[PDB]
Amino acid sequence: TMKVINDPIHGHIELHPLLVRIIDTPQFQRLRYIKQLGGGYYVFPGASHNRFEHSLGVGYLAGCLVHALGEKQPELQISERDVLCVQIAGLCHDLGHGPFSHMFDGRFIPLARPEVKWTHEQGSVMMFEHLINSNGIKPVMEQYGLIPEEDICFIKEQIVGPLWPYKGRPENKSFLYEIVSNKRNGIDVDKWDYFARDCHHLGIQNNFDYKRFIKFARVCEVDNELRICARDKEVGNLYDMFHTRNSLHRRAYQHKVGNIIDTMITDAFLKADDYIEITGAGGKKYRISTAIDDMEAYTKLTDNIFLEILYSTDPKLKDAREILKQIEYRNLFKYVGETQPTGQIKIKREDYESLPKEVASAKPKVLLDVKLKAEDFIVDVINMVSFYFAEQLIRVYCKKVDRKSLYAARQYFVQWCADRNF
Amino acid sequence: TMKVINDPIHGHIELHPLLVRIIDTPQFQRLRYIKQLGGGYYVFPGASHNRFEHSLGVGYLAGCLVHALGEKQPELQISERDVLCVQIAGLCHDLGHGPFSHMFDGRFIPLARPEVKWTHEQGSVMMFEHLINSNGIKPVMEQYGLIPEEDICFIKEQIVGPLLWPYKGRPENKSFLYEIVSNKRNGIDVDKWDYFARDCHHLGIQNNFDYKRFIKFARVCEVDNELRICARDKEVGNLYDMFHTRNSLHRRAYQHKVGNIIDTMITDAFLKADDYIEITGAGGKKYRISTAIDDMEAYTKLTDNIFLEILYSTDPKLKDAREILKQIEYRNLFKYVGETQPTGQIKIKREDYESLPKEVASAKPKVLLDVKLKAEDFIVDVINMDYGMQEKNPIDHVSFYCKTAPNRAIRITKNQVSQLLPEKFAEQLIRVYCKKVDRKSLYAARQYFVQWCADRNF
Amino acid sequence: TMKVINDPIHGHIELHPLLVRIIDTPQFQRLRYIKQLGGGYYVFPGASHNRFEHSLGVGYLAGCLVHALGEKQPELQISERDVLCVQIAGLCHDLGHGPFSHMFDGRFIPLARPEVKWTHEQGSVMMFEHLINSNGIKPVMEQYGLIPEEDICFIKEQIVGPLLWPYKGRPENKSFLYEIVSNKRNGIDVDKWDYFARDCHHLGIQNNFDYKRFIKFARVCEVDNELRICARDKEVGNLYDMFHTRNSLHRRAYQHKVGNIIDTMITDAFLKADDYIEITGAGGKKYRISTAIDDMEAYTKLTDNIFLEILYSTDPKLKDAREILKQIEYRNLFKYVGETQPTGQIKIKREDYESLPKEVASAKPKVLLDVKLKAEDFIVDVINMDYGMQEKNPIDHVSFYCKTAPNRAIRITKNQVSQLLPEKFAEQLIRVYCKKVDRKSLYAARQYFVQWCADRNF
Amino acid sequence: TMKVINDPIHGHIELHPLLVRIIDTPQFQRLRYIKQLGGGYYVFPGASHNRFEHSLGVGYLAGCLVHALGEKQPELQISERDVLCVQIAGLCHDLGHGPFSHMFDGRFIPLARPEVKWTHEQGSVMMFEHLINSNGIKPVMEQYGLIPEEDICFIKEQIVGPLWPYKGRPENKSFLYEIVSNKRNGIDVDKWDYFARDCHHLGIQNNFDYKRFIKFARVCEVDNELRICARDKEVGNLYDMFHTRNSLHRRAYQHKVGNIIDTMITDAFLKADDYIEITGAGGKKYRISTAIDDMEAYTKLTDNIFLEILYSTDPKLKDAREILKQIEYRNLFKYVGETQPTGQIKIKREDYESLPKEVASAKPKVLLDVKLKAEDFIVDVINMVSFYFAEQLIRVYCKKVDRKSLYAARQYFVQWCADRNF
Ligand SMILES: Nc1nc2c(ncn2[C@@H]2O[C@H](COP(=O)(O)OP(=O)(O)OP(=O)(O)O)[C@@H](O)[C@H]2O)c(=O)[nH]1
Ligand SMILES: Nc1nc2c(ncn2[C@@H]2O[C@H](COP(=O)(O)OP(=O)(O)OP(=O)(O)O)[C@@H](O)[C@H]2O)c(=O)[nH]1
Ligand SMILES: Nc1nc2c(ncn2[C@@H]2O[C@H](COP(=O)(O)OP(=O)(O)OP(=O)(O)O)[C@@H](O)[C@H]2O)c(=O)[nH]1
Ligand SMILES: Nc1nc2c(ncn2[C@@H]2O[C@H](COP(=O)(O)OP(=O)(O)OP(=O)(O)O)[C@@H](O)[C@H]2O)c(=O)[nH]1
Ligand SMILES: Nc1ncnc2c1ncn2[C@H]1C[C@H](O)[C@@H](COP(=O)(O)OP(=O)(O)OP(=O)(O)O)O1
Ligand SMILES: Nc1ncnc2c1ncn2[C@H]1C[C@H](O)[C@@H](COP(=O)(O)OP(=O)(O)OP(=O)(O)O)O1
Ligand SMILES: Nc1ncnc2c1ncn2[C@H]1C[C@H](O)[C@@H](COP(=O)(O)OP(=O)(O)OP(=O)(O)O)O1
Ligand SMILES: Nc1ncnc2c1ncn2[C@H]1C[C@H](O)[C@@H](COP(=O)(O)OP(=O)(O)OP(=O)(O)O)O1
Ligand SMILES: Nc1ccn([C@H]2C[C@H](O)[C@@H](COP(=O)(O)OP(=O)(O)OP(=O)(O)O)O2)c(=O)n1
Ligand SMILES: [Fe+3]
Ligand SMILES: [Fe+3]
Ligand SMILES: [Fe+3]
Ligand SMILES: [Fe+3]
Ligand SMILES: [Mg+2]
Ligand SMILES: [Mg+2]
Ligand SMILES: [Mg+2]
Ligand SMILES: [Mg+2]
Ligand SMILES: [Mg+2]
Ligand SMILES: [Mg+2]
Ligand SMILES: [Mg+2]
Ligand SMILES: [Mg+2]
Repeated sequence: TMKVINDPIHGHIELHPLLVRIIDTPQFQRLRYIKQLGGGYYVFPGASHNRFEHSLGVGYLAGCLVHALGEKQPELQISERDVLCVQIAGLCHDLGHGPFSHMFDGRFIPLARPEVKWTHEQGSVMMFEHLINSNGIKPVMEQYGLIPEEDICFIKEQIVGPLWPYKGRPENKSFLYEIVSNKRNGIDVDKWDYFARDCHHLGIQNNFDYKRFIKFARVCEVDNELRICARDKEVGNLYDMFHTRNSLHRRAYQHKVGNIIDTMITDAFLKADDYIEITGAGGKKYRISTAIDDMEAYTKLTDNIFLEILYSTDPKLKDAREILKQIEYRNLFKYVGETQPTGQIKIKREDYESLPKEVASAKPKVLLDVKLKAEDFIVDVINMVSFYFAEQLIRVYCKKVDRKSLYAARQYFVQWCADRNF
Repeated sequence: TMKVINDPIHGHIELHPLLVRIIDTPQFQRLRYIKQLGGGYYVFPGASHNRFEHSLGVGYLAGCLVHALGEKQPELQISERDVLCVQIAGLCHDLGHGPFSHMFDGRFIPLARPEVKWTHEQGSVMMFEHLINSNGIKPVMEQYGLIPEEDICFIKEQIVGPLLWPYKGRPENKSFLYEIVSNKRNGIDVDKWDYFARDCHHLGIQNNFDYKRFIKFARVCEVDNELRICARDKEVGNLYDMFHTRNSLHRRAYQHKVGNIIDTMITDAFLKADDYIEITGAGGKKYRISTAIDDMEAYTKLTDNIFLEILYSTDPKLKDAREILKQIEYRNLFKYVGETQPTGQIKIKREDYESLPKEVASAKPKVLLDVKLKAEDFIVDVINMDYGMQEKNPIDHVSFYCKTAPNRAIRITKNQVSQLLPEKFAEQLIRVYCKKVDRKSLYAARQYFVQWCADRNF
Repeated sequence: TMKVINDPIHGHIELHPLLVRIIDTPQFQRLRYIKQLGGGYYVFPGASHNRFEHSLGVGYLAGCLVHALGEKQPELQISERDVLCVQIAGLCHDLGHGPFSHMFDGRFIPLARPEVKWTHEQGSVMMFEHLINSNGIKPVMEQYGLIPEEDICFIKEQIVGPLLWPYKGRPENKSFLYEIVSNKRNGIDVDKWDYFARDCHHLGIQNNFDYKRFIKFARVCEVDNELRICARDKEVGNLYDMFHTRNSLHRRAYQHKVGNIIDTMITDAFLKADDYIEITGAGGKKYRISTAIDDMEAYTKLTDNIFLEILYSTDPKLKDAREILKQIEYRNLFKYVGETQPTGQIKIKREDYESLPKEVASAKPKVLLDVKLKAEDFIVDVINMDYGMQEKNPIDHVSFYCKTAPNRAIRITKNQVSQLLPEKFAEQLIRVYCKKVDRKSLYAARQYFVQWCADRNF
Repeated sequence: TMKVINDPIHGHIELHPLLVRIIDTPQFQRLRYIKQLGGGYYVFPGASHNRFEHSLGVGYLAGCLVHALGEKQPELQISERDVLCVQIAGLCHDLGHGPFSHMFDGRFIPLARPEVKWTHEQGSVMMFEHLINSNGIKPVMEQYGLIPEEDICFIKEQIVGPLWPYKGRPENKSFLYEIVSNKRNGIDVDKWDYFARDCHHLGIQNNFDYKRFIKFARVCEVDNELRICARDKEVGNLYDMFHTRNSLHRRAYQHKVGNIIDTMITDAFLKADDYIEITGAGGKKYRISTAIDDMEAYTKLTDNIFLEILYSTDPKLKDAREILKQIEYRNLFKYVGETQPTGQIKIKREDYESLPKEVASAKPKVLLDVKLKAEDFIVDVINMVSFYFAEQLIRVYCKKVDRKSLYAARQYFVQWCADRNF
């Protein structure tokens, strides 16, 4: 029957039997062992939470918002079927996350397989489909009044993106396609849950109260179409929310130590590739960078690889183990410097691999006692309204920490940075 | 070279350079991968904190308390070396915890190697010895004014008991320093002041006890011809409320039925997965999970990783553990059959634990049952609840002082405070489960349990 | 049309237009000038809240509770009429409070007028009738589906109680509605759910009780032909916890000794200032401070302002009260001498407080002291701390239900929970204060106190 | 002896015996009956705190800050006398506020006594002088090592304004004058306590953390003047503080209903004056307006006067009694045009009482059969960096509420706006 679950951020959360049956599966339970902040744990010791609670809270918030909108305006004709669909769509919106959350799909894939464009939302939808097919959820959905043929496509459109290109639901229910994921302005339950959880656990003060926003929720006919909006006196609250997210990003998400630790972890993983085998269906052996193509082999791809490399004994993982130990002793790669936003031409996804080669290839005018190779430079790339903006940061890090190497490495930056017109 | 750390519970924790140097070692960083509550993460989804923060907070609290006590009475002759030694003893007091914190030393070792008695304090002592020996910390301790020869022994006696004033670390006029981190005369020490706040913040429960007020009214007097920490006579109710809050937390979170059953299943999986997992230690030797306690190098590589190591294995020999772990994933746990009224006559000893399932299986229900149950499909657990002194009153050993004569020690009995305090301070709970999960088995198990409980007159 | 108001403890409260119409009246707005804790503002500087927000919060809590109960079980036939009646009853339950809240009706009235019985509930009811009759609210109530001839009587009954099945406001199948604003059977309601949070927020003492969880597990079990709100069988510990927290708050903040002595001095100042303050009531009559409880028109002008009216006066007739309040303003308080440990007798009745100073004064100590103390210089205070039902276990009148059959109610004894529960639920306390402030007088008073306590075997 | 006092914001606080002796006097105890927010209580029911705890918190914060600053640099030669003097100054900074603490000196005095300038700092310093003179505290001050003649002057210069005009200390200890009341940019303990207490009570959350600022507090001799030089990485924290201040000011202090009630009660007091009489030294009698010239008469001036007017019985106070009855019945005045913001040109302080007459003198080009005298119109006047901005708003309010008057009142408003070029 109805299941009550505790949550430090929110209160007691009720779970529909369908959601309870969905959670109790290996595919969703796998989220217990993936970290919300990934590499930010080693810089904020008090941040050690996973995606399980994040998904639960996102689903709860989406359900609450949909129920409030439905009750406050009975003529929109929102049925419990839509409520179940939105809740299930908000529960399974992060199933595709790899190890260390954003670090995997942001920094490991491009340096491993440049010819495949992959974002974790496609992984999420594939994992959701595999879960539904394997666990036999469809009969239950039919039992509870949900139509699999339409509902599955509606959920898929809710998770990933697409004169109405959507086919899950008719155009008169447009607002339902923004509650979980909003592609137009960037306001939905998901960012609210990030803000709340990060502020609570990390230890930062907050400014945005989502309940006040929920109170003044109306579905107007703005833009010759149905659309969510905010009351005319909510400008201050909206700008406060924007300032809160910007402050969170600057204070936590872009810390020097977090990014450097992520960089060394990624280097260790890349060097350790082609030696760890994960068995999928039929005994097929996949590598770390090729396991996405098979979901059963991808399920066993969690944060355990870090410890598997760390405690490995075979001589084939010598360098990766060495790099992990370097991380452990708190003797990190030395920070070199930063360059103003690239500006004008933008760095493409598949350009990451070539960047270190160009820096080494640059020949500084001054004389350098020590010659640097293409493996001595690692570069980190960071990407930054009804009331009825982006930049790229590039950082360069050097493995060697000796005085001579830093001075020799510094000359490469000045010569290369000026040459590329940053 | 003084560092800073951020903690959600406390504010900014300040670290002496020697403490920072000690923190960055594998033996200490190993704590990042051990759950505080162990199996409680599978009931309270919001409880996923590690021992790293707990150790940091305990060290900070000990340092702050010793600093405050020294500043209150500048005649005690407290020096920098004393504060540093206290902080170090407070930072390395839980290094001996195995996977899933208390589950290991509470359920596995007594079942895997019943020939010896082992507690995590001894493991902490051995790991501290290994850390100091192998990480080359003695020269730095000498540099920073400490004397390793006596300081190491002082830290050891701080962590563990004395092993006629027996302590050989400090003179007799410094006996108040031995009741800050781990207090043996009573439970008043800076361990609870940390984990109470941490667990209440993470689990989702409020806390009733405040420690800053207690620190504001602390003094050292001459109880029994020795200097020991002394409290104010207007704080007896506060201490009783401290212990009541401890009991409430233990009864609400740490002793949950589902958490206990999950821990039992994990212990069973570990037992069935033993003799097949090999851990490399010193000299290339191979140790098992249970035997790894005999080597520090092999024990260092023992963390929570074993759960996933067994769960995602593919060897034919680890099927018996993978089945149980998958059953955990699918949430097909054991069923709760019933419970017995708490205590009243006698407390069951440890040696009698193994005989409970057979005894309950031997019960004969009056009404014939269409289902026959075996003696191996029953689980019986015993829980002990007390104030930390096994039927004694902990406050009896606390010395109070007045304001007219602050330098005098007095003792306050139980009848001089209130009439609403608990009469007893110890009890036992007995839980009975079953492995079969079909309705007929549940009915038969209920009949068996009721008959057994009525047989011995609980 | 619905108005939204902001309060700190809760979130945002929506007010029905009828509730807003009732609120904006002189009688209700009077509550803005009464302090909830009264004498506790001179010991806890941060407790300066009033009764207005307390009433608002109680109304909100009652509305939410009845809404949830109606939503969960649809076979009860709960309409908006009952919801509005309950909200009005919970919004107008503390209307009759006097200056300094409980101090007035606890000390001044029993002394000023010792020939009549008066509890603030009757005053609140009388203020309710006066408000409704004077402001012409009956037409507005009729406009919104209410029938005043019955809803008014139901609202009256919900506050005080009855004046077989005795009630008359609703039929016999709506009995559960009488256990939401103020419960008489055991004492679980929303009043001791709102002021807990408010007091613990303002004072600074953290709270442990959680009411949302209790609301989430509330049902009606139809116990003994009497539809009653019934909780779940696993919430016994939480109920004992809330009662323990209430006892802790009473022992900590409300029953502080300094606050009690300040209240006693304020009451003495009021008594000595009486017969010299005139308040004009209905028809042009003049009422004293003590007699104002007879004409509500004059009573509406009796607030905390009397303290400052006496304090800043200049009439020589008010020299005594002005002097006493000025001493209150210089912290020249009466001193504290001693405290007889909880008396091991049956009890001391209310009508026997007068003789205590005479008996303590008349005690002849074994030792002889030159200083003599008169019987008018001793102040004796008797304090009561219990669970709120005169040595009866409150949890004995609460009905629980199991998971398998939520429609069946059962009862639980004290032995089936734990052995650590308190043995007794009632006690007494006695404090003695000496008006004289010089050392010899207070020492003599302490000697007299100890000899007197020894005489009566405390 | 030492005294420990429990505060709901800053926690347990320890009080020096001298400060405890200072507290227990009528002059300091009168603060218990003066509300911090004044007339804003009727908008937010949860804001019912006084200035007593505010002053206590300010003193505690000043003591902690000075102690930490002295400890962190043993080369400053900070003595206990400086700490005691700073704490005393911080305990007697809001000692001059009258009823409601901002209505009086902000609006009431200019309307009744436009020929005299009177800020609340003058009241605070005068009351402090009277307190010390009449409570015999000078011997007590000398008992603990404080020189009365110099320390009293130092405290006076601390509360109010004076190549070194300050006389208490030489130029060496110049940084001591920017702790309790800062006038260059506006960072001080008083505003910290304002923000913390107001956010805690009203039910708002703030993003400022003063503990970090205290930790990173240092003094560097900028351009030959010792200042409180903070670090270079807390520009974000300073931005957070300023954002919190702006949000608080735009949310709580500048609420429309708060200001309408403020002006309403101020007019009630003005109509009630000339009939309320207060006694001072020698039996001399004073009114509300002229009480500011008599400290002993001032000490008996608190919010009791509001109820005195409300609960009066003499016929001569009928109008004020009716006005307060309107306040109680929520028969508020009309928000009748919200005159435009500043135009550089700023209204002089002493011309406030003339503006109501100006509006009635306008001649709008609309058919206004009804005649409205100036007596039925009311106006409100509003107001608005070391590392190691003003505008005035005008609002218009109408005593009458009849719809017929609404049309006529608006016509003068627009015409007066045109006439005044606002
Ligand atoms: N089902 C489930 N419960 C969880 C999970 N995580 C935390 N919980 C909590 O743990 C509790 C376990 O309850 P159940 O799984 O129902 O087990 P039980 O209550 O002993 O027996 P049943 O209710 O009959 O299944 C739930 O009430 C949840 O609040 C989870 O992932 N799945
Ligand atoms: N040393 C250390 N710091 C930690 C740890 N966990 C979190 N931190 C925080 O991470 C920050 C990074 O420390 P460092 O590695 O020394 O970085 P850094 O201070 O810029 O480098 P240095 O100036 O050379 O010391 C510290 O200031 C800590 O607050 C830990 O386990 N060890
Ligand atoms: N009526 C009323 N409002 C209060 C009270 N206490 C706080 N408030 C708040 O003060 C606000 C101002 O009240 P009003 O003067 O009625 O202004 P309003 O809310 O715009 O209502 P209208 O003027 O009738 O449109 C309300 O929104 C309430 O939330 C109170 O005791 N009575
Ligand atoms: N002195 C003083 N204490 C206050 C005030 N407000 C709250 N308190 C608290 O109330 C307590 C009263 O203590 P005291 O005034 O010292 O009286 P006492 O404790 O009964 O005995 P003495 O210390 O001899 O005066 C103090 O400890 C404060 O913590 C105040 O305005 N002045
Ligand atoms: N007193 C409590 N305070 C806070 N959280 C609690 C408390 N008791 C349990 N929780 C946690 C445990 C779960 O996460 C959730 C509620 O679970 P709980 O009520 O114990 O259900 P359960 O599965 O043990 O029993 P059942 O299904 O029989 O009601 O909140
Ligand atoms: N402004 C901030 N607000 C909250 N937490 C912060 C802030 N700045 C840093 N932290 C966190 C990060 C770390 O956990 C700890 C302090 O780290 P931080 O000050 O960034 O040190 P650092 O290693 O970058 O530099 P340094 O060695 O110069 O102190 O607190
Ligand atoms: N920024 C804020 N955040 C939260 N509560 C606020 C804020 N500003 C004001 N409040 C308070 C004021 C009221 O108590 C409640 C909301 O009232 P508010 O929306 O200002 O109504 P109002 O009477 O001014 O206008 P209206 O009738 O147009 O809604 O919350
Ligand atoms: N348990 C408590 N927790 C927090 N604050 C408390 C508690 N009890 C009292 N307080 C408040 C009351 C005062 O505001 C302040 C200190 O009071 P308290 O220590 O009781 O002094 P006191 O004057 O009654 O005692 P004494 O003079 O005997 O030391 O703390
Ligand atoms: N039966 C259990 C189960 C788990 N916990 C967890 C909760 C706490 O976070 C942690 C306590 O850590 P410590 O080892 O420092 O405290 P102890 O209880 O082991 O020592 P003490 O004898 O002082 O109580 O153990 C517990 O205390 N007891
Ligand atoms: Fe997400
Ligand atoms: Fe510990
Ligand atoms: Fe009440
Ligand atoms: Fe101030
Ligand atoms: Mg995502
Ligand atoms: Mg550094
Ligand atoms: Mg331990
Ligand atoms: Mg359950
Ligand atoms: Mg409004
Ligand atoms: Mg009452
Ligand atoms: Mg005291
Ligand atoms: Mg000021």
